[PDB]
Amino acid sequence: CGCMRVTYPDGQKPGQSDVEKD
Repeated sequence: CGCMRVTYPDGQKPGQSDVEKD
C-alpha cells in the first residue's frame, strides 16, 4: 500500500515487471 510498486523476485526478472500490491 501507498503510491509505490516494489515487486517480488519473480524467478528474477520477467522484463523487470514483477508481482506485488504496492
